[PDB]
Amino acid sequence: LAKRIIACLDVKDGRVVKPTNFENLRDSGDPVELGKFYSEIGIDELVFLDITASVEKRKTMLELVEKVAEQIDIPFTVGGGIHDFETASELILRGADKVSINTAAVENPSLITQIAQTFGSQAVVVAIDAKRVDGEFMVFTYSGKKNTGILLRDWVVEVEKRGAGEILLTSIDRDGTKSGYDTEMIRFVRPLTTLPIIASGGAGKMEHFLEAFLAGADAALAASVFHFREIDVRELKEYLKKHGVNVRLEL
Repeated sequence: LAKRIIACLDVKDGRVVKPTNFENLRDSGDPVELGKFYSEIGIDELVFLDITASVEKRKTMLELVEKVAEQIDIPFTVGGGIHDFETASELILRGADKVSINTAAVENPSLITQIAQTFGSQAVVVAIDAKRVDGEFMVFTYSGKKNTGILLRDWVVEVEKRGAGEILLTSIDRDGTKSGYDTEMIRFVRPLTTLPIIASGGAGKMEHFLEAFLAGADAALAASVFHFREIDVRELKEYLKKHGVNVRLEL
């Protein structure tokens, strides 16, 4: 499939938490205005990752989903502390195209199947945060803090068996840096699954996206490099097309 460029919007209390250099926007912290902007400059999909306190998280994420869905016409995923079927179902019914589950999927893998059978596998993204531990890629839950003891090579296979539609694969080893995506990890996972793999963590330069796609990623996710205009979406897509990557150009 043609590769996708995905913008990640970290949100809390209904607002974007990261700064941007988009001076043409009224309120860069409004996730709806910023998501609509990204959808108009060539981003293929959005991911919203919420870190609101649990007491207000449910209503905050539902309010976000409905306001985003009514203004944007590209697919979006919502995630961050989705712990059960009822929560995932409510977010999809409110307008989210896809939900991302991570900790809850590890602790109850059948949850993947329950959501996929109700709403289709396309509605289910399993986010996998992985790190090298003692010579093996290991799966971490709770925002990258808990070593589950589950090997990445086993979990990727299980996630597909359970009905996930996509894997959002973050390298804890590269996340927050601009050194490059973890192409070793992406290549390692690639033959273990037929599912789309979204590369996440490490983006710094246009060549990094090319390398991630040559490693087998189906999509590449980034945040601050887009927000700060360290990478321009149109320039990136033109660069990828010139180097032989099949990208979506319906800007």
